[PDB]
Amino acid sequence: RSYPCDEKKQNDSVIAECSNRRLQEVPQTVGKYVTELDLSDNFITHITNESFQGLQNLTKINLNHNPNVNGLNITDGAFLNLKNLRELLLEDNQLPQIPSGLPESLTELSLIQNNIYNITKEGISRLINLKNLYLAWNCYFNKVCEKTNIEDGVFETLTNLELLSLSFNSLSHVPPKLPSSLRKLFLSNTQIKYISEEDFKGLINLTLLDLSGNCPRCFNAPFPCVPCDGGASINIDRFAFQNLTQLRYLNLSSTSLRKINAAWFKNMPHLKVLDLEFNYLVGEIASGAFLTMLPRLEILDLSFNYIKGSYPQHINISRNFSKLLSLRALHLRGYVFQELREDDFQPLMQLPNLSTINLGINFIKQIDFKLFQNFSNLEIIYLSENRISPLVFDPHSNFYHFTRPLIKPQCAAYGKALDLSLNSIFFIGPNQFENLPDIACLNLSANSNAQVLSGTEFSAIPHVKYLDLTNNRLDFDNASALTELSDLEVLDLSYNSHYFRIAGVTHHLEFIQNFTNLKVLNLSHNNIYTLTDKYNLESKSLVELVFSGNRLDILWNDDDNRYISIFKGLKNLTRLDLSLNRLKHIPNEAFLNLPASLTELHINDNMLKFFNWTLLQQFPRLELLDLRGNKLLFLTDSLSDFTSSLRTLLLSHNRISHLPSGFLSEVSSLKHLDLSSNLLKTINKSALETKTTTKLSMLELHGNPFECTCDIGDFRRWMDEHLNVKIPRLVDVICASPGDQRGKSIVSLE
Amino acid sequence: RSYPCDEKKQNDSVIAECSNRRLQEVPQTVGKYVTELDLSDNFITHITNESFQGLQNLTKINLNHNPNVNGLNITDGAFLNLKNLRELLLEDNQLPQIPSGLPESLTELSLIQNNIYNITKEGISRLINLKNLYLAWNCYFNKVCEKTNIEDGVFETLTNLELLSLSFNSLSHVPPKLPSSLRKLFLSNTQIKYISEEDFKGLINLTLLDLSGNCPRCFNAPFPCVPCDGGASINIDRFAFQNLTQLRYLNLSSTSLRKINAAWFKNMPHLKVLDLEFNYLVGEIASGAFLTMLPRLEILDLSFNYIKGSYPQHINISRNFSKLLSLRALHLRGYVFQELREDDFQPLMQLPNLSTINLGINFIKQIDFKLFQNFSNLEIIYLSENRISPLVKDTFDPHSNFYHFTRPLIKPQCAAYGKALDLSLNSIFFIGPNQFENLPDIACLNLSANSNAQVLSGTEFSAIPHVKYLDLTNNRLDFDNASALTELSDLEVLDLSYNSHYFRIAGVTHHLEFIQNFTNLKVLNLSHNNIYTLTDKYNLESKSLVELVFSGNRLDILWNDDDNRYISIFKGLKNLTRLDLSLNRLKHIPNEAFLNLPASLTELHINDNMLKFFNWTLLQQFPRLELLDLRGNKLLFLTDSLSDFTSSLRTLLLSHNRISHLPSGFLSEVSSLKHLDLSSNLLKTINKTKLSMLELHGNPFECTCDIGDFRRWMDEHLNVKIPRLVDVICASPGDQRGKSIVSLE
Ligand SMILES: *[C@@H]1O[C@H](CO)[C@@H](O[C@@H]2O[C@H](CO)[C@@H](O[C@@H]3O[C@H](CO[C@H]4O[C@H](CO)[C@@H](O)[C@H](O)[C@@H]4O)[C@@H](O)[C@H](O[C@H]4O[C@H](CO)[C@@H](O)[C@H](O)[C@@H]4O)[C@@H]3O)[C@H](O)[C@H]2NC(C)=O)[C@H](O)[C@H]1NC(C)=O
Ligand SMILES: *[C@@H]1O[C@H](CO)[C@@H](O[C@@H]2O[C@H](CO)[C@@H](O[C@@H]3O[C@H](CO)[C@@H](O)[C@H](O[C@H]4O[C@H](CO)[C@@H](O)[C@H](O)[C@@H]4O)[C@@H]3O)[C@H](O)[C@H]2NC(C)=O)[C@H](O)[C@H]1NC(C)=O
Ligand SMILES: *[C@@H]1O[C@H](CO)[C@@H](O[C@@H]2O[C@H](CO)[C@@H](O[C@@H]3O[C@H](CO[C@H]4O[C@H](CO)[C@@H](O)[C@H](O)[C@@H]4O)[C@@H](O)[C@H](O)[C@@H]3O)[C@H](O)[C@H]2NC(C)=O)[C@H](O)[C@H]1NC(C)=O
Ligand SMILES: *[C@@H]1O[C@H](CO)[C@@H](O[C@@H]2O[C@H](CO)[C@@H](O[C@@H]3O[C@H](CO[C@H]4O[C@H](CO)[C@@H](O)[C@H](O)[C@@H]4O)[C@@H](O)[C@H](O)[C@@H]3O)[C@H](O)[C@H]2NC(C)=O)[C@H](O)[C@H]1NC(C)=O
Ligand SMILES: *[C@@H]1O[C@H](CO)[C@@H](O[C@@H]2O[C@H](CO)[C@@H](O)[C@H](O)[C@H]2NC(C)=O)[C@H](O)[C@H]1NC(C)=O
Ligand SMILES: *[C@@H]1O[C@H](CO)[C@@H](O[C@@H]2O[C@H](CO)[C@@H](O)[C@H](O)[C@H]2NC(C)=O)[C@H](O)[C@H]1NC(C)=O
Ligand SMILES: Cc1cc(-c2ccnc3cc(O)ccc23)ccc1O
Ligand SMILES: Cc1cc(-c2ccnc3cc(O)ccc23)ccc1O
Ligand SMILES: *[C@@H]1O[C@H](CO)[C@@H](O)[C@H](O)[C@H]1NC(C)=O
Ligand SMILES: *[C@@H]1O[C@H](CO)[C@@H](O)[C@H](O)[C@H]1NC(C)=O
Ligand SMILES: *[C@@H]1O[C@H](CO)[C@@H](O)[C@H](O)[C@H]1NC(C)=O
Ligand SMILES: *[C@@H]1O[C@H](CO)[C@@H](O)[C@H](O)[C@H]1NC(C)=O
Repeated sequence: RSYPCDEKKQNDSVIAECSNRRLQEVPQTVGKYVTELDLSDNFITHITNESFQGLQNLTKINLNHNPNVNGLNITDGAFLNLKNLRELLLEDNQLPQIPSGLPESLTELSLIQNNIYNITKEGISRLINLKNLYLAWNCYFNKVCEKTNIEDGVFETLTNLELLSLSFNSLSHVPPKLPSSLRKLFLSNTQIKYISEEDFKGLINLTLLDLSGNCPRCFNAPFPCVPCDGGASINIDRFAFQNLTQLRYLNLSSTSLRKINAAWFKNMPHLKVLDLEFNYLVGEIASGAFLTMLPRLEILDLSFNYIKGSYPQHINISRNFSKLLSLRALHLRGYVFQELREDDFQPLMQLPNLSTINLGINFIKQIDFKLFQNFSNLEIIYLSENRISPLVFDPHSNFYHFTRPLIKPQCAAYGKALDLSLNSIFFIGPNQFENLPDIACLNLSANSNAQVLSGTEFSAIPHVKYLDLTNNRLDFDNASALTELSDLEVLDLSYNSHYFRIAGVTHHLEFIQNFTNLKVLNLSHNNIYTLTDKYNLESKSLVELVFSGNRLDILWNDDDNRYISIFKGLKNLTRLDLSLNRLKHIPNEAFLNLPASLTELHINDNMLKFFNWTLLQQFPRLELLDLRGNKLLFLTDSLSDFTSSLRTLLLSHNRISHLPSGFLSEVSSLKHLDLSSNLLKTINKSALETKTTTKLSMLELHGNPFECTCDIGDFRRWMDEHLNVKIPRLVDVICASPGDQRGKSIVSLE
Repeated sequence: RSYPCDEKKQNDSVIAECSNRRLQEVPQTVGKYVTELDLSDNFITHITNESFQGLQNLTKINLNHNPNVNGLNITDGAFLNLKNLRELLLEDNQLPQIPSGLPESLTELSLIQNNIYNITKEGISRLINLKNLYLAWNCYFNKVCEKTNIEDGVFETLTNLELLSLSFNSLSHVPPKLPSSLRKLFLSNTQIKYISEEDFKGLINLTLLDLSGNCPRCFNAPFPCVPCDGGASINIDRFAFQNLTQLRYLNLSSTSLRKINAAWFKNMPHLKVLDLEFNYLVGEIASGAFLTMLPRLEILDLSFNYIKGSYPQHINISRNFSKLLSLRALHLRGYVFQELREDDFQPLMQLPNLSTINLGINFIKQIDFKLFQNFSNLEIIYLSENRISPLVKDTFDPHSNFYHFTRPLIKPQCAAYGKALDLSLNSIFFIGPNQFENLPDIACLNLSANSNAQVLSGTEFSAIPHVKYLDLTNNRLDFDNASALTELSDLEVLDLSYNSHYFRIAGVTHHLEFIQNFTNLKVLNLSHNNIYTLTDKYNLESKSLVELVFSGNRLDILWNDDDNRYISIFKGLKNLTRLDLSLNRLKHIPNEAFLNLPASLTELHINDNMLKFFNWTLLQQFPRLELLDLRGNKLLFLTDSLSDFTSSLRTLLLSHNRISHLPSGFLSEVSSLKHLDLSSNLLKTINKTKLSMLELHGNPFECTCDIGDFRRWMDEHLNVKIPRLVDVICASPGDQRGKSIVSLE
């Protein structure tokens, strides 16, 4: 049983997760098998040539973010003993210099987010097996750091080097004598205002170059930002990229470009991805000679090139966009304009592989929506944060191109996706969706939409499968609401409320029944407290109901018992979420009227005083029961009498102070038991049993006020007699008493 | 010391506040001199005589909401003995009928929210001194009560009756034989679909009639709603209001009206307030004969008469609006239309007293703003929830109002400075160069929640340079330039709550130099701006500022700076008297950082942080401090010599901390302290004052004989008010656990 690290197999080697454990030094208790050691985010202050003796087989060490809340102190040759060390991460350690005497075996070294101002031969030129070297974020807006000093030729000996990152340092010019093995060169935010013909000569293998944030566009910049003199653009010689024939990725975001030299791409016939966000290229977008030079470009980003003070009627798209034959995704966020006409996008209608058009955040008032029918492979039409109306820190993330999917994958997987969230569609006009292609995934979130749904509003796109109506003011009282969407599978009505935001609103949920393949319904935070004519939800198809943030406390304390069968008619339900419903006590017969099909039941974050364990008998398929964050005091002593199906039982954040004699005997079915953050002082001999034996494999106990006398010795031995039962976060399974033990782990005892 | 009630004399009266105290019966422990008794929101199940015995001096009893989680049981003549009882409130008691044998002395009776289906002579006909009778919400969507049965003439004997409310009951018609003393008749949501000539005949003293919600407009209704068949309008005879010559208030909201008979107002020359919200009067608003009949109307409400599925280009306002010579406020919310032209409001431009135009929630895309210059007395232009853009080109509770939103349209504090324009929740995503041209002189401007990302540079507001109160909350503003907003040289109040970057990314930096440039700036609210560094300038400065709200930022980071750059951050606010540093995740304030707060402070809030220690000695540097608020932290100890450190402190708030010991020195005495709040701490006991309030509820008191000391000190100081005694609870020993410390020996 490992301590303090969680050790485990990964692929065909063994790993030690040892992060975020308040460790003040490198433990000497790591398993002998461990080849990768993550000690990030701890309180470690020193590394000597002894910290790692006893582990000569280490391949990888992560020491990032040490220490927390002076700096990390590393003796010379601390690591040169470790002859197999390939990867060493030393990020955010406040290193004042490259540690000296690093092992020759290193293939990857990260020294991101330190105070290293000098890059010397002493430090790295020996590391001839480096493939990837990360030196970003060392000299940026720090009064200490005037400029980064790169010893002439320090990289020239690194003849296997493929990735060099020096982004977020002040370099003023591209350092000379870079090895010809370089594939990716990151020089973002380095104050390189001029790129000569000489800078990238010799880098005939280069596939990526990042020069973003040199002569930034600082208008409305979140972080400090220093334009070039007179907001001039980065200055790139005409022949700067002539020998970069392999370049696939070019990032020129935020270089204040007003014009792009088509000659830059003369010898760059493979360019795949071009980022030109945060420039001034409204003009170039209109004319755009450079566009004729990019027949293999797959991703173009031209976002946030808007002109301050301007809200032009029209977008002006060069006809040259038609030469981007390989284009898969065009990002045009934050151009900012009023109207989009059919003819404005004519050039793009013939791009055979154009699947994503991103027009988020342009505040467009009007779109001729029929224009989207003229594209053969459009799969993502992203129109969030426009003004359509009713129709009657982290260094390893991308700083300028927001990278998460535009549309949730679960929605887009159904087919063609249109996102009109955060527009002004305050009701669904009778022509809202005419001339749209066949939409499978529609997002109308957060439009202040107060439509009275009656069964006709969506008939021009009747094959929507995933409909996101969250954060609106919708009236779905009519039993015909949304029934024109006979193929609907997923409906999200999270955070819906009345167009008055007033306590008292009633609901009618009869529309649910009409759908024969509706699978997932999310009614979260609808503050549902009463239903009108009908008091039962019904569906033969539904598998998942999310009912969090409503008032089942009121529904089930009804005088007339009108809601005791409220979910029973969901005949195929397997997952049910009744969290955040302010439940104190569920009537016994209300609980028995939940569908017997359930496999997963969540009643977390209510205020349950008691639970009737005996009723689990009516749920022969239940695998997961979640009762976290309640006020429960006792556990039944005979659980195996009530279920042979339950695998996962979550009880953390309750008020349990006692485990029954033979709680976990037999229990039988359980694999995962979570009793963290309860009020246990100890565990019994009798609460532990066997002959048994339990099929248990995880037991969570952290955050209980354990009494570390000799009474707990029973538990400690049972721990060693069941190495197979994992107990995570041992460091947080903490004696609260007696005083001399208070605060230590129960595992450190005699 | 009164218990369980808080008894206070005020004016002639002496109150007993006795509500929300988990009382299972009427205490017999109430001072003989008490005249108002509020017992509302308790667990009381029965009222007898004896239940009020030897309490002739009761004027008023409130028994509402008894009991809580069939109910309140009242014996006949339970109140018969109380010969001065004027006012009796019995709301939400689940009464199945009017209690019998109520005292003749009653002038006000409320029986709202019960199950009274029968109004009988036996119940009320003897109460000949009733002025105000409330019977609303008794037969409302109860299957058991099909209809409210009103005994013929039951009210006719009530010849002093001024107010009758029967709203939210199924009457189907106005009951006959109503007394002529009636001034206010409330008949909302009563299913009265027809009003005859006879119903209101001879109500010559009537000043208010409410008929709202009869034949409701149920489209998009929050509550269950049953139109008339099929959605026909309330039916009001031509002569229904002919003898109502004193009518001032007429509420016809939600009666599905398509047309208004001008004859209705023939004999109603003093009508002041007319509510026509939630009808279908788009047509009538265009033609509007009835408008010629209302020369003294002051408030007209035509809100939410939109036609489903329409978004018409234009609003059509009849010329006859020009006949509303007395109009002070016009409410036209939710008509829903795209464009407002100068000529559309021509009829209103000559109304001499029109001070409020309310066009909230019309989703108007464009307004010819110059039209607002043609009004004499416009003080409130309310344009929230429209769709105005950047301009670039030159040119439940029954006693609340169910259909007319009652709070001020614009915060009084802002409107008091003068002419007020509210453009919150529009689409003004940046301030266009013509945004404010052709506006009148605005003193109060609201631009909240427009997704506005303007880079403020000193020129955006120069067409309205006399703004004194500017609300910019909930936007994405850049105020990095030292010149931001300086064109508003008279600015007194600036609200930047919830501003953040138009990317919503942890990392945004701030420059607050603009603040110094203002000569008259008084109140600055920077709450929830997540401020964690300032660039170049590390000090806020101002000779004028009185109030800085700095909640929901990162003073924990600012004050744990390696080079101590922010040790003087607020030093330079020389006039500061109120400062809010709540919700700044503070664990510890450096001693010299605390001493660098302005010595002018009278009110300092550091609540809801996580303070482990507070250096009491430093209060010496704050000779004006009256109020120190440290609620919701983790503090362990109080100094024992507080009077050494201040003679100014009047209010000290320490609830929700971890204090387990109260020094014998505390009450130094600190003659200054008037209000001490030690609720929700960890006190087990207190042991061996100009103080007037001491809060102790929610401490785990040990009720052994060790608390006897405190108990006596309580009786030796009646002047020291202790609220919520019933919640000052023994947690131990077991046999005491859960009892009030007052019930002990
Ligand atoms: C209204 O309610 C619906 C229904 O609950 C919500 O939508 C669901 O949101 C949940 C959780 O947010 C989504 O569940 C997540 O699915 C992710 C995608 O799964 C990938 O890999 C799995 C492997 O089985 C495949 O099934 C799938 O095809 C994908 O390739 C998972 O990554 C998530 O992982 C979970 O578990 C792991 C470890 O256990 C953790 O790392 C994660 O933190 C996480 O717990 C997760 O299962 C679910 O897919 C959604 N369903 C649908 C239909 O959209 C809405 O979000 C809710 N609306 C609002 C406003 O709240
Ligand atoms: C300028 O544009 C270029 C592209 O032209 C862009 O380069 C990309 O940088 C990002 C961010 O550093 C790289 O993304 C990483 O890729 C590696 C390797 O597969 C992964 O290790 C990373 O994943 C880790 O971190 C993620 C978030 O931090 C986690 O999601 C994950 O769990 C991992 O721990 C990450 O995806 C990307 O590889 C390059 N692109 C190429 C082709 O090399 C560059 O960032 C832009 N510059 C700026 C300043 O914005
Ligand atoms: C139909 O329109 C009617 C107006 O024509 C609405 O009438 C109003 O009904 C409300 C709520 O039931 C009453 O409000 C209560 O009134 C008194 C206030 O008395 C005095 O004290 C305050 C203190 O400042 C002062 O401001 C006032 O001017 C009063 O002098 C209190 O008991 C309550 O707090 C509450 O305000 C209105 O009084 C009543 N108006 C009139 C003139 O009587 C009617 O509610 C509408 N119908 C529906 C269903 O919405
Ligand atoms: C940003 O900070 C601002 C300043 O702190 C916030 O505005 C202040 O909000 C408080 C309430 O939180 C208001 O104080 C209340 O004022 C009312 C009205 O008082 C009236 O009667 C009193 C009697 O003394 C009289 O003195 C006044 O002049 C008024 O006529 C009181 O009834 C309350 O009990 C309380 O004192 C401030 O008035 C208000 N200040 C200003 C300048 O508007 C603002 O809300 C914050 N913004 C956000 C989004 O949180
Ligand atoms: C519909 O659009 C809304 C608004 O953009 C999306 O809501 C965002 O969703 C992501 C993922 O849950 C969150 O991280 C953001 O915080 C959300 N923003 C807001 C303002 O809510 C939503 O995900 C989109 N729906 C689908 C199915 O893609
Ligand atoms: C400006 O407009 C905003 C939005 O209407 C007002 O915000 C309301 O503020 C009150 C009191 O602070 C709250 O009870 C409401 O929740 C707010 N509504 C919203 C949507 O935020 C704000 O008060 C207005 N400012 C002024 C000066 O009147
Ligand atoms: C993308 C974007 C642009 C703008 C904007 C457009 C035009 N002129 C602007 C001027 C500014 O000073 C600030 C922002 C803008 C505003 C909000 C936005 O989200
Ligand atoms: C005041 C208002 C009106 C409307 C609306 C206008 C026109 N036709 C509508 C049709 C609907 O089914 C629902 C709402 C409307 C929507 C939101 C609103 O806030
Ligand atoms: C479009 O995509 C397909 C499939 O990836 C690819 O085979 C084809 O070359 C692409 N067409 C063009 C013109 O790039
Ligand atoms: C119930 O849902 C499951 C999805 O888990 C599916 O296998 C099964 O066929 C469903 N049954 C019905 C009747 O929809
Ligand atoms: C649980 O519920 C049933 C009623 O459904 C009751 O008979 C049984 O004894 C209860 N047990 C407990 C511990 O509540
Ligand atoms: C400081 O505030 C006080 C009290 O509000 C006021 O009298 C005075 O004029 C203010 N001083 C300045 C410079 O604005």
